[PDB]
Amino acid sequence: KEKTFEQLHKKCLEKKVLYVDPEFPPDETSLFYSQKFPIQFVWKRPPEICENPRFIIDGANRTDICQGELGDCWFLAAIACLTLNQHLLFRVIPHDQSFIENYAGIFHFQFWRYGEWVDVVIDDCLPTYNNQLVFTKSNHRNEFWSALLEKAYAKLHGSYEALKGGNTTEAMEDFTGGVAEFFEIRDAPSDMYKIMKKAIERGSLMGCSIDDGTRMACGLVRGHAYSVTGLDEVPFKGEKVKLVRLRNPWGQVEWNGSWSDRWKDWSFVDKDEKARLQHQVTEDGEFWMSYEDFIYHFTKLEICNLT
Ligand SMILES: [Ca+2]
Ligand SMILES: [Ca+2]
Repeated sequence: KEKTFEQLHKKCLEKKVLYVDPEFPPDETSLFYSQKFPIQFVWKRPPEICENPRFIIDGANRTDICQGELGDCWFLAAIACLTLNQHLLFRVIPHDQSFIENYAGIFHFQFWRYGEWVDVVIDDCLPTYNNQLVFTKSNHRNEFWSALLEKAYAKLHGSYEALKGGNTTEAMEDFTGGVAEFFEIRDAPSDMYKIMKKAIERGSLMGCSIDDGTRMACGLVRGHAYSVTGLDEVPFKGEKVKLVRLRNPWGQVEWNGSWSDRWKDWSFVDKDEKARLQHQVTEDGEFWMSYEDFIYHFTKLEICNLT
């Protein structure tokens, strides 16, 4: 108890044993405090789940974040935003971690808490059912960085259940130590597109949501956070059209209106722009929409400005 990551790992390696966390053990206490999850979960380490597990494959990026049967929409919308700033990402995720080298069933991450970087140590046991992850997972079957990161943040809040509610800005600050700002869309001035654009390039993280006071006909989900991942202008039919790119951390459901993946007027654009906008018909959870529709549908915009 109360020992550093550094030592603890070395200890486990020399005793040739896999770490088990005393303070956040693989049982029902770490899962919930009040309400029980109905299906009985099995705890399993990633080597027990698949043949060749890996920490990170071909970069830690936003496609590695897919929500499970947990309602931590806010947290993921922030991790996804964070992968848009790689150098910032490596402060949170120590990069020298592996399943093929010096593996001792122990991993660790860093969060910004009360004005300082703090380290979190965890065992690699993860909740599963039918030998597959129940909570956040990567879209690549062998990636476990995101599943582990979630677990660490769950420990920080005492349980997985404790994540069920929250605001994205809380996670953004926990990853950056920056200062959060909110805009209510109507009270946002006319130059908001420009404000968003300045924020993105500065490397600041941006989330948004549609107030709760597919889910909607139009492909959007209410009271569920989205990551803002791009802003651009395209010349279309002789006029320049302002666009906004968003990502649903569900990675499964997107906007079906104008500028969506399967929109037919994509035909009136040149390869360059399309290539530049990385346009792809992929049910990845990411999509473009017009600035006008964005402002029309969304009600809250949050920015965490870097410190
Ligand atoms: Ca990846
Ligand atoms: Ca897509």
